[PDB]
Amino acid sequence: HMKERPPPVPNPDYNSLKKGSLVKNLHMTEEVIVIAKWDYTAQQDQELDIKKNERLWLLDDSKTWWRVRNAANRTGYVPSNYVERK
Repeated sequence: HMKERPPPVPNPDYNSLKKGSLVKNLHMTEEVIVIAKWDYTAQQDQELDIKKNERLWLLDDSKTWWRVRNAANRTGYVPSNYVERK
């Protein structure tokens, strides 16, 4: 009938149009950390692959999607629905 799994991404709004923007050039002061409730797979190039119980450095969490950084100094996007700070 139907497998047992959570709903899809919370309507992602990081890209849709053909023309890109890219305006990264601002300072940020904060020391927060989030925790991925489960593991996810990088659906796009802007998104990041998170693991279960995986923690990262919270960068900017304003919209449905939050941005964090791993120990690899890498930064990506992830659905706040699959993540939960502690």
